Amino acid sequence: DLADRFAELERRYDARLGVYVPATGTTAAIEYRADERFAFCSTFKAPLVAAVLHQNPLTHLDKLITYTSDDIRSISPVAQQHVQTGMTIGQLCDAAIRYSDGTAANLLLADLGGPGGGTAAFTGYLRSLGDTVSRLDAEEPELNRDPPGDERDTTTPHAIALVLQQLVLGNALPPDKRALLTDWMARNTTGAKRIRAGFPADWKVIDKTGTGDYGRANDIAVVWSPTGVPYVVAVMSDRAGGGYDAEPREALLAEAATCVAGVLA
Amino acid sequence: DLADRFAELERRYDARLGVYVPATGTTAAIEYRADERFAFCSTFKAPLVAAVLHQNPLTHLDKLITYTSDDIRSISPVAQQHVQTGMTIGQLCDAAIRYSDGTAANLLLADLGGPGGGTAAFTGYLRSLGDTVSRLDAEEPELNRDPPGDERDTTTPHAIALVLQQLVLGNALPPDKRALLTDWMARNTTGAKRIRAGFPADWKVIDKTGTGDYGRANDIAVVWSPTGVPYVVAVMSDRAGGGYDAEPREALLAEAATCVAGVLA
Amino acid sequence: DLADRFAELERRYDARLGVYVPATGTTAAIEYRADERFAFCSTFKAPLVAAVLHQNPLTHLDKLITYTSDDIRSISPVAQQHVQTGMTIGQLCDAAIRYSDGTAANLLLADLGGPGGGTAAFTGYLRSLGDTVSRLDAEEPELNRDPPGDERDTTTPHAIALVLQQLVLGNALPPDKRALLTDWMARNTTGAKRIRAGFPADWKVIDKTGTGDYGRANDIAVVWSPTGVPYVVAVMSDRAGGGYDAEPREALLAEAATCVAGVLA
Amino acid sequence: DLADRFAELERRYDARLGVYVPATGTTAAIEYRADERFAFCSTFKAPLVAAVLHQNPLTHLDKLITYTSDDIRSISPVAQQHVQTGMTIGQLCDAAIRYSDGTAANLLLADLGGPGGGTAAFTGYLRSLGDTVSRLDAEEPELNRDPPGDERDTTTPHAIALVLQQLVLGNALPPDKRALLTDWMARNTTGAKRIRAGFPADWKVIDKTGTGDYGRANDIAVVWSPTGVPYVVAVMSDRAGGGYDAEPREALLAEAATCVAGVLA
Repeated sequence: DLADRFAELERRYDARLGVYVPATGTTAAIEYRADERFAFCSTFKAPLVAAVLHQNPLTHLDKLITYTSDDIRSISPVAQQHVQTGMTIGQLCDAAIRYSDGTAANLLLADLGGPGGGTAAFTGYLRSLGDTVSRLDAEEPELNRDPPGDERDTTTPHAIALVLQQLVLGNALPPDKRALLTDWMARNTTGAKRIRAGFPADWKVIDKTGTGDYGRANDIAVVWSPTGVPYVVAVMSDRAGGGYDAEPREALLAEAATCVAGVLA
Repeated sequence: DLADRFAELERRYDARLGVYVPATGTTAAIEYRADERFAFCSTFKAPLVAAVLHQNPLTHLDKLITYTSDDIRSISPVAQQHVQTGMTIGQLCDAAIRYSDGTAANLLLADLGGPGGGTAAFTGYLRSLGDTVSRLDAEEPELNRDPPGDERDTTTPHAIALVLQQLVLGNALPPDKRALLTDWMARNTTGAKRIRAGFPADWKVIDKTGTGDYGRANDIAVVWSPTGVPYVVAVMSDRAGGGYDAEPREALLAEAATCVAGVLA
Repeated sequence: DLADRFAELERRYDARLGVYVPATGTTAAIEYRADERFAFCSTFKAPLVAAVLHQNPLTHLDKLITYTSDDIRSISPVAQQHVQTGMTIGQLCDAAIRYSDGTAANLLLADLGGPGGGTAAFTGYLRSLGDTVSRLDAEEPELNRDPPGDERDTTTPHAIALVLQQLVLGNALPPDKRALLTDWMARNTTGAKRIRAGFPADWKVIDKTGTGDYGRANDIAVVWSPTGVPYVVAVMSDRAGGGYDAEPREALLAEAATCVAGVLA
Repeated sequence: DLADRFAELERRYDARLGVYVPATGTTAAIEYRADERFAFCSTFKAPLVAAVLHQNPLTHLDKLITYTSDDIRSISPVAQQHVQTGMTIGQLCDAAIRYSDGTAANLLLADLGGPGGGTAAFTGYLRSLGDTVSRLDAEEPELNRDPPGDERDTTTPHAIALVLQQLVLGNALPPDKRALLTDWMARNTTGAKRIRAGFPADWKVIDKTGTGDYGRANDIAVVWSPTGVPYVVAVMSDRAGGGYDAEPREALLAEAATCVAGVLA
């Protein structure tokens, strides 16, 4: 049916594809490799910001954080410019969502505290939303390069989608903090050629991307139909076997997102 | 199986929907009420320009055509402003396609000459392209308001798609004239809410719309995937049971375009 | 000096130019040939609708009017399509504003009643707004063809701008009927190459055009700056030297509007 | 007299405005703070692409360039997505112009080679085009945040306009390379709210923006009137007194551009 096409896309792009769209009152749940583990990559930065939002008051966003050149370890377009100034938690939230800033992610993890620099605290926060599957075990950038089959730093489309649904559409955050998360995801700058490129333009798309080694490309998104009905779309992919250096295939995520749009129309 | 969703859309918009997409080297043809007659409405203006282009050398586009206020019998956004100046044949071609100018269509028909002010010449031109089904019997605006069931001024999605395929993708025109038709269709200003609105923005869409009474709304198009594969999409609809005054539902054609887009991806 | 450029534009297009923009709380009044008479042409159809609106309850808009083929005298893109069914007064209002339908204008004049088919009733209505200068003496299409120098069927930019100002921005109509006037002008289809083409796209433009012999091209408009400040812009022009058959020059009005936009910015 | 409005805009936006429009055969040169220094910001990325095109044959564009995560030290919407793949010289030129990619600019500077990572080679190239004032001293992102008064990384409206005039309209590049620069600037995606917003839509606008700290917002452009005459428009601004964190005001540049268009009309 529809699962036969995702296979075609798996063959045509030489990737393992995972897609999950939660069921609504009007549509059935789309599942393809939904409960298989894919690496989080940078998509955890969306549940990372809401966690800082969850246990901290709004004033905590004005707290300034100072850091050194040694702390810059992953792709960090914003953090590199403020080593002299330092950045506040709210600025780190912006940078981690809207630019996938690796260093802001590592700093926000440290703000959650705990063992492993915040990995235990973050995974613990996922648990509070019913997610018993995903886990975060490393920081940036090691969390992008775990070998295929390794369960560390992984989620599944099924799990990441239900988490994202409670954060954007559900009640996991009060509306005060919820509009900050959504607005950062809405003005994302890293995801133009993924889920957003597969949906018609009169559909509104907020997303958080993830990219890593072994051809890992992810995109988690909330979409709104032109009449205003919201859907959650989890799209993950890798190309293990093509090797650690496999090039990620963004076109696969865009093609699969047009596939989803055909079902929801 | 795509027919299950189209019929659901017929029920939701209170309309009869017709869709045909020709088969390509790799994908099968999409059909839904493909061989049922729908009223041409303004979609005939696309093969009409091709007919004028076919019968005349390119310098014929400079011939100046004058008309009077009595010639303005229908919505004519460009022809209404040049009654003192007149318009050249190429200017009538521009207006008949990019603004669906009614008077420009009537003049171009008269340029084909023959019985019925050019309707016979235009219908014959369809015959020369293998179209054994379509027929144009009146001019603007009478062709938009034939009662439901009347075969006059009707085509079928199957027939209009094959005609459009030879004009844009085939060789029914030489390359110089073919690029003129394509560019006029590419810069159409009337189809933003139909097939163009159902396809992702990285798909190129050239189209010609048609609208008339009894809630008649059509859109014929050639689309190009982001990888450059061309497909022809003929979408037609009326709501004849709703009466002469029934409103066309443009969103029906955009949604049908999104269902088709999911299959072609 | 803005008066030097208008004179420049006069030589470059071989035309007489008239511009009036009422003074606001923040800007000075723009004047160029403001108190010289130009032919109404179709610009009277905007205050004509307000006259029908003023004397009649909203239910008067539902009155059906029947007419014959002898009643169609001028460019009438809409009236030609409803000779069998007829059009309601409200449809004649829509048709007169958005398509400059000459025949609908003649019927709306007859709706105002009085001697000369409503011309006496119509100028009388202008007088009720302080306009002691303008006058309408004929119906369509003769009102377009008066010799240069004749005072019949003439207004001035100063007079038509202040009238239009009371109708769109002032209190000449109650808000309910006033929103009907403003909406019809806002979706006008005949003015894309006049004032609308000379203002940036983030400026909102509602207008009513006029065209006639002796190269007569007009546009009266209300514009809104990107911050929401409204201005009234009256632009009229003819080329009485080029003769009766002189071609109207729309680019002159578009260029003249860019000079105005430069001063209001 | 155009200097009075430019003044009122400086006061209205708490900003210093710089405007230069080179003189053509019929119109005089518009100057406002024409010879004062404003920070380049990203506007130098347009002559930088022209420098790379000038010193290399067209095949040099296919050379693949690799970079590390440590090379991303500024907003790089395209370079961030190809750290594993690498990018060709032509892809960096595309990214440096159409998305203002900071990393693509730094690599393109490195392609120019020489002392200072190419900054001295870039300044030397401007010198060869007659530019006696401009200077580029740092790369991204330090060049955006020089303190007010520091002459480093500055040009002038007068100087940047004449450089741009030679690159697009003059003969500094052969037609094959010149059409490459022109097409990149024509499809820029960062300048919709600056010079492009102040000009009517029937004016063709190609531009390259620049933004930085101290409220620095620039836009350099070539515009084409509807009849096809080209003008070069240099608009630069900062708000240095408001501090390092001062917000740039894009509307100042659109408003200044509408004043310029009123004069060029």
